[PDB]
Amino acid sequence: MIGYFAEIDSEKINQLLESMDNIHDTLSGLRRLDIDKRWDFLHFGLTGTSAFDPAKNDPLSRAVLGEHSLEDDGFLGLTWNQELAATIDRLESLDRNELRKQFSIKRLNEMEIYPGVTFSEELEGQLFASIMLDMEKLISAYRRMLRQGNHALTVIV
Repeated sequence: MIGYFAEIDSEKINQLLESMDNIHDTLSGLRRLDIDKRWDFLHFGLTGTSAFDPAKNDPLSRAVLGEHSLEDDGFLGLTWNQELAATIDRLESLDRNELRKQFSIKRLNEMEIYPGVTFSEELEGQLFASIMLDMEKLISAYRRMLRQGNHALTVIV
């Protein structure tokens, strides 16, 4: 289960919605930020929960999974161009020190965040830093999509 955030324009998303088995073909031609199997680390780092069990009405969960859950055999989420500015502002507003304070490698190991492997507790700082790097890559992707008039698709499958 790899995760990526794709950029889709209006004509293509409407075409997609007018029609997620073989989603990797309809999206095959779209630009994407691919974060391999680190998508749940990212979800956890921003929300304290797994994407497999998010808190109800969690805007930060939606910041990663998308404003709209089109599917959930792998997630497919959508965030309209009209919704990206808010998502971007939400992520840029986060206090990094705050996120770090909340991040616990012990909680991550216990909650069995995907892929479900344990980490030495000595890697807490490094893992967190790695997550912040993915968050920064996502922010840059969203900003590009917003500025170009496109929409975002979170694909996890």
